[PDB]
Amino acid sequence: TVPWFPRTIQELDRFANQILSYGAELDADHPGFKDPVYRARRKQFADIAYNYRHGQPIPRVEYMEEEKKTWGTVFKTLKSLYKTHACYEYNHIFPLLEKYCGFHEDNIPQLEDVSQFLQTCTGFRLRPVAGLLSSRDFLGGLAFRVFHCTQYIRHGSKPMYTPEPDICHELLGHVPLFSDRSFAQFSQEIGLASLGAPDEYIEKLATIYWFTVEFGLCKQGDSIKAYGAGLLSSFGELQYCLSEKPKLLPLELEKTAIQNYTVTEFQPLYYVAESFNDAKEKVRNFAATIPRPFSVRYDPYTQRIEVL
Amino acid sequence: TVPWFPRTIQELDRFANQILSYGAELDADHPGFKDPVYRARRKQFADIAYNYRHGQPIPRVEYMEEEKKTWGTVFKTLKSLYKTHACYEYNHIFPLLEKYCGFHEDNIPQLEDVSQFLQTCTGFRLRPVAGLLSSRDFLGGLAFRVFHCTQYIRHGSKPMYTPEPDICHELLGHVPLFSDRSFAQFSQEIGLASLGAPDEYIEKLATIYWFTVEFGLCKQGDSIKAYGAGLLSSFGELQYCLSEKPKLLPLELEKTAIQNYTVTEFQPLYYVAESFNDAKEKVRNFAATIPRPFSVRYDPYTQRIEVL
Ligand SMILES: C[C@H](O)[C@H](O)[C@H]1CNc2nc(N)[nH]c(=O)c2N1
Ligand SMILES: C[C@H](O)[C@H](O)[C@H]1CNc2nc(N)[nH]c(=O)c2N1
Ligand SMILES: CCCC[C@H](N)C(=O)O
Ligand SMILES: CCCC[C@H](N)C(=O)O
Ligand SMILES: [Fe+2]
Ligand SMILES: [Fe+2]
Repeated sequence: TVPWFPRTIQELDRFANQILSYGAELDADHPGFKDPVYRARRKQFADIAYNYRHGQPIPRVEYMEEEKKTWGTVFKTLKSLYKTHACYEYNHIFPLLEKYCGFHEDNIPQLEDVSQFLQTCTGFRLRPVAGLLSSRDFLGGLAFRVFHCTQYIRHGSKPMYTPEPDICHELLGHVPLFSDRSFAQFSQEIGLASLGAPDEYIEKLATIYWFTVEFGLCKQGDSIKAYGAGLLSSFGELQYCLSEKPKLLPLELEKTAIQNYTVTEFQPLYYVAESFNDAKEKVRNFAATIPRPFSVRYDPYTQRIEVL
Repeated sequence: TVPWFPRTIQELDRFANQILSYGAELDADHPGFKDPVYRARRKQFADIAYNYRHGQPIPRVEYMEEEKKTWGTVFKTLKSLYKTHACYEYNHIFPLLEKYCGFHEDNIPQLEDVSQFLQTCTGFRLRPVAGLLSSRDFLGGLAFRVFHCTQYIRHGSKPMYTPEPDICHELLGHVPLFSDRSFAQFSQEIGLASLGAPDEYIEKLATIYWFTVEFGLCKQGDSIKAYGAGLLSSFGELQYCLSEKPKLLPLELEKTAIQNYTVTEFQPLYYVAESFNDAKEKVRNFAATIPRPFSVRYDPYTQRIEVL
């Protein structure tokens, strides 16, 4: 039987409060989670996301000094690395975010402003959430060009890497490409294909998504660049992904989709795509093979799903 | 050379304040215009439209007793006539407007609520204007699914008919069909085809629009119904259009487009379409023949026109 899936933008609110994690709360390598002050902050951001409702303007927040320092450190360090580590597409968009969206080392962008910016770029919009959502829900959101974005920031003790999708990851890793017309359309396409699909196909898509959109590498001329949002938000893993430590393999969905991966440490293996465009094509083609007893059509004027 | 045309929703504001009229200010048959109290009211509604800007919420207004009585008289009388005079499509939608949009004889709908309603139905939205806009501008608006709507009401001395497109005409005549998916798409299509087109094609389209969308009649089974917004808002002309007085001719664009028409009195002649659907098809086909040194594509996610 077919699982329930949202058919309207307002319906996405149904699962908005269903949060998960990568299970690092007890990780001795990630002590930031045990920090009572840190937890108290997460609680504050969670409440905002819990009381939020579709359409509403995203509440502006006043970050603490620690959080501001973390952002600046992450920002300035990554900006330096992007010059030689990030793919062409990313580097061409980043300047625009800095000039028209307030992306600076001494300023944490407010989600409301980023959402307004994305809307004018590609119609994508932000939806604040307490934390990590399931792959089915997150992907479902993409169908309506909605990016469920966190608002809290990683613990200041380890800005180089965090397992969780904090604001740094959402803004520096995902937002840039969501502002691109082609990538935006690509994102919505796979999201549309996931609606009401069997979980065995959802998890498979999630794995493919992980090895491409999240931690993917691609050839650019005779060099290798990073385009995965998880690499682009971690100055620690960004250095590593192009070093001699990790293992590299050609991107092949049949193998990639069944490949194992870590969610609390640097990836031991990465898949290299012939090009950033070939990656999108490959993932798009697989998404179209996801079987289901029906077809879907999205009407942007009413923002509703049509089941055919 | 190609005339300027809006490429974004915000750009529509450029001509928003350019108002016209059907030149009845000196008509001895329409003395309501000379009424100083009436003029003072028009001035009030005009200022609201003049200070309005894209995106902004449409200001709510408090109508006077006279205006409320006029609406009730127009509403109750037309509702009675629709049962036997209005096309099937219209009568099927009207009930919904009454139940979900506040269309009642003892209540003049606020444009903000109507706009919100239309948006959920087909994505169409209202844009308050001081009065009659040129055909080029009005049609241009349709390209972005924007209906420039008046907010003032006809003079209470003659509720049966008015040359101007008052709120009664906008709400009772146009809104109903704009809430229909198929008609909405039809409207946007012709609007898209008008952008930057030579005026000789614009005026020709306007004439066709006048004899169909505004004062068109269509066969429904073995009977004849009215679907034109101008007939549906005038209980005076609604009675007349199906009487023995007017002259009827089969809808034929080649002749219709070059046919003369009045803008201050009941139409002496009407064109009958084989069906409400055939009318849409005919007008859509003609619109597609409008020549121009370029093609246009509308992106609903960014609400911008793409010149190809
Ligand atoms: C689809 C894939 O699982 C991806 O990693 C999703 C999972 N859930 C998420 N949840 C939130 N709030 N933010 C994200 O960026 C993601 N990433
Ligand atoms: C396109 C055709 O000219 C049509 O009659 C337009 C003209 N201008 C208009 N202007 C306003 N404000 N409202 C209308 O309904 C119309 N109708
Ligand atoms: C899926 C979230 C990945 C987050 C990434 N490890 C970072 O530190 O930004
Ligand atoms: C084009 C406006 C037509 C208005 C119509 N004559 C009416 O009285 O409602
Ligand atoms: Fe991510
Ligand atoms: Fe009209």
